[PDB]
Amino acid sequence: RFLKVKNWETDVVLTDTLHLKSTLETGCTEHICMGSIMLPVRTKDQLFPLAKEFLDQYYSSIKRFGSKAHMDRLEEVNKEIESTSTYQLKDTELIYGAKHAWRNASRCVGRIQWSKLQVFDARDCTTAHGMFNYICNHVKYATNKGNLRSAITIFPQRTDGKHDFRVWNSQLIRYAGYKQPDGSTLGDPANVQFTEICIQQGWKAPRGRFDVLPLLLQANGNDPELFQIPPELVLEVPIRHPKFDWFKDLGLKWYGLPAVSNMLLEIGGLEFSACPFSGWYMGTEIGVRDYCDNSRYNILEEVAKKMDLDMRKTSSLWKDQALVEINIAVLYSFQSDKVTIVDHHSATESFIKHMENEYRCRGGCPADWVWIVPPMSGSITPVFHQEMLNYRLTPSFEYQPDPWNTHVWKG
Amino acid sequence: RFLKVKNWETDVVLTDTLHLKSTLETGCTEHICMGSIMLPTKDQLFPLAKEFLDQYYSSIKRFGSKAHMDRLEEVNKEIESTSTYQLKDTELIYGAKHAWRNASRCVGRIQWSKLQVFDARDCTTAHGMFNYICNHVKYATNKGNLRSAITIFPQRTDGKHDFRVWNSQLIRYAGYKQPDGSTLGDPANVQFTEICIQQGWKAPRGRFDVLPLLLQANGNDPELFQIPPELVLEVPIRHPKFDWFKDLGLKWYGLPAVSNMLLEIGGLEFSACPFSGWYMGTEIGVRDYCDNSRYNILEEVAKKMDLDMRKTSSLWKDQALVEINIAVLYSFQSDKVTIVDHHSATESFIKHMENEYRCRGGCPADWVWIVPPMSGSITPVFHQEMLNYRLTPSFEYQPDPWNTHVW
Ligand code: HEM
Ligand code: HEM
Ligand SMILES: CNCCN(C)c1cc(F)cc(CCc2cc(C)cc(N)n2)c1
Ligand SMILES: CNCCN(C)c1cc(F)cc(CCc2cc(C)cc(N)n2)c1
Ligand SMILES: C[C@H](O)[C@H](O)[C@H]1CNc2nc(N)[nH]c(=O)c2N1
Ligand SMILES: C[C@H](O)[C@H](O)[C@H]1CNc2nc(N)[nH]c(=O)c2N1
Ligand SMILES: [Zn+2]
Repeated sequence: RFLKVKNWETDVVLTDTLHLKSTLETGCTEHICMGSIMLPVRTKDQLFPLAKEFLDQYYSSIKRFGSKAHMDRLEEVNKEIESTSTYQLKDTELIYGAKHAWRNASRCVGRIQWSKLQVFDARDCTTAHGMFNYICNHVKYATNKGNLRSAITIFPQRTDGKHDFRVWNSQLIRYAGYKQPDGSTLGDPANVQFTEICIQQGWKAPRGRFDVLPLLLQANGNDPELFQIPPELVLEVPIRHPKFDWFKDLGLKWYGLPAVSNMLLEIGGLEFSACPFSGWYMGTEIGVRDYCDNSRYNILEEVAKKMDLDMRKTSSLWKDQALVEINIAVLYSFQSDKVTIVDHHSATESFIKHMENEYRCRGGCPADWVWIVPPMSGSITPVFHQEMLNYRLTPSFEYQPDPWNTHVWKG
Repeated sequence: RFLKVKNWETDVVLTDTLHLKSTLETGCTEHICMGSIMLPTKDQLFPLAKEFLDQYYSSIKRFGSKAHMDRLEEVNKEIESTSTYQLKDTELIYGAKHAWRNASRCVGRIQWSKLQVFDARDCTTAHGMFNYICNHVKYATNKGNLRSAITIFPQRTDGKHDFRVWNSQLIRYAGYKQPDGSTLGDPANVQFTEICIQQGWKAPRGRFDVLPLLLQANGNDPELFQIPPELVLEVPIRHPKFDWFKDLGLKWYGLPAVSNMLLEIGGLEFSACPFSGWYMGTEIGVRDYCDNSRYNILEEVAKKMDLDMRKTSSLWKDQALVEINIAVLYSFQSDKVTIVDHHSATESFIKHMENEYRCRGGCPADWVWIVPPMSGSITPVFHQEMLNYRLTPSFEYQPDPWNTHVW
């Protein structure tokens, strides 16, 4: 069965056959749509189909489907599962897997870049100090003095679920938040809980508005340990505005390297619970969400006040006005310092091109509209007008519980 | 199967029980979400009637009463007999208000119960439809102090005698192709406009000509009527800061009034049920004015503002967008024509959603449509999880009549 999607701005219709390869479920039924819900130990049994299906895809992509090399590899993984109950990926398969999990990531607007991903294999890693070393090398390599490069670092896979590698940080670089006794928050409210764990674990917190958090690293199911990323490895951009000279006096900066460290990468049924990956920012992630969400830095009022907008009624659009100026400021600061960044016009347009190309070459492109459409100026971007089909392909990135919720402490 | 929704901005969690009364299907399955797709006999009729009368008599606390039973009884008699049935006024009104209450794409539902319902089931000809429509327009406009209304024409019978308003809205601007190959007026109406020309409208060929109504009674061929111009309240668009704004020559109409939808109540279908409320400013300033396939004035505005249009990354589009939208709200406000901004309207929808959770056990909502087309994440609805599902009574899409009308 074929499925059509239409662009209501251009009238282009595409046809999706790829959804036919979909495995995991959506959360939706014929009776309820769960499309705006934020979040909607494995045996030998389930594992062989999952391996087989992955290796069939791998071998197709390399035009070697059904070859002797293909059959020997199935054969080999098969024996390895039965006798050891898991199996090891070849390097080539890990690389292909990691790229595909990004390619398959339906909430990711930046997927046009999926095939240029630097894969760092850290499956020989055994300790938290070794993890720190790997993560430093990833940061320096991805940062590349501002000319950002996509990378991912892959730590050993889950075995019995009692020996998991985890990066406790949600991103490798992120600012501390501190709840004050008066109930206000200093720094980033989104990281208060994690900041507190760090403090409990022994971090001496500077207690400023922009303190880079220590890495908190768990190897092999052991208690996690703290490490401070060398500051010279943390590229930051002071935020100023091309026309408003008081803008710099707001005291804003952000880091250059967006690097998600809390997701789980699934490849042929194997689970990589620590697999930090990084790209570069779209400007609105910082300018709209990080700065202007109410539950984040929330600078809208102070910006609008300095701009002396009429703030007595919402229908002045003072919020919307301050919002644009802040986003101009973020993109200007990053460009001026030569740190890679993309605005939401350029990103979404590239994404529409990527998506059409995917339909032509691949039979589809799973996409989550709720997430792809940017958080300002929705309908003046070509994705707002694009119908999308959301389904789940593997390899994939998945959510996993926060480790402080599940970790069995040793002491 | 008892479902939670969370607001990620405020941590408020609501439990939804109402979805377990979902009738119709979503287009979604466990394998594929179709959340972003624009459009995904005697036997049938009696359950539909019963399910409807059950909620009605429940709403007035006479569930299981003699009057409830008698009524189910009577409607049963009438279906077996006449193969259809007729709503009591009281049912009709409850039905219409509930179709709006159930509209998962409508951000404006906090108003749902203050809807003035005009019963036009006695209407028989197109002139009659024109009269009813003019009264609806004048009533809802109310010299700028707008009031919600719907006017309900007779229900479908054998589908050969449908009433339909051919216009998509009661009030819209015409659309014409040039030798130029560009488009004069509103490109979204080019086709309807030529049906008007080809049915005989003398078009003035301007940028903002209010189209005529094309009314179809009892399955006959539709007829043209012009709305008395004095009933069409329009607003010249100026900016409170930019004096040149006014010379763009923009105006819009005060009355948003959708006329192409099918209203379904207890199985019965009202194929002509024009309804109206008042605009949220982004509809005109973001969609009408800035969509590429609409009036698409972003470029001209940014030019007048002398923004750097060299690089997408100056955000000149975003800048001109805010200004266009400030000007819509300002103009409507200045002329005292009811309008709501996206901040105000979404904040009110969150309040409604909470009332519905508390008093009804849920509120079907379509996030894709509820979040405004600008400044999404600065409105509280962006951070609100919504469950989308289909309750009846409902408004439904229906095929454009020119594709269906045997002339
Ligand atoms: C190259 C630059 C990239 C850009 C501009 C980009 C853009 C984005 C943005 C804006 C989001 C939504 C973020 C949010 O609002 O929370 C996102 C989601 C995501 N991206 Fe990217 N992305 C990039 C690279 C990558 C890379 C390298 C990967 C993995 C290798 C990746 C995988 C994902 C995934 C898995 C999600 C969804 C996360 C979830 O479900 O929460 N992206 N992308
Ligand atoms: C009081 C002012 C109202 C406001 C501000 C309002 C707001 C909106 C908006 C912004 C939309 C989406 C429209 C679009 O983007 O094309 C919408 C959809 C809708 N509203 Fe309203 N609404 C109002 C009154 C009404 C009334 C009176 C009814 C019916 C009695 C109604 C039923 C609907 C329906 C059925 C839809 C979605 C139709 C579709 O699937 O396209 N609304 N509402
Ligand atoms: C609940 N979701 C919030 C945290 N999270 C799990 C997350 C995951 C991503 F893959 C991506 C992001 C966004 C950060 C990011 C990550 C990358 C790799 C590129 C880019 N431009 N931005 C967040
Ligand atoms: C692409 N959209 C499909 C067009 N369409 C059928 C439509 C239906 C509505 F209920 C409402 C609207 C929007 C117009 C409107 C209608 C009403 C009644 C109030 C209001 N503020 N705005 C369109
Ligand atoms: C409730 C809702 O799904 C949630 O706010 C989503 C909406 N869309 C999003 N889109 C992006 N890219 N990132 C987000 O965090 C969210 N949050
Ligand atoms: C493809 C997508 O479903 C389509 O563009 C939708 C998006 N959200 C919308 N939201 C509203 N309120 N009105 C619309 O016309 C649309 N269009
Ligand atoms: Zn869905």
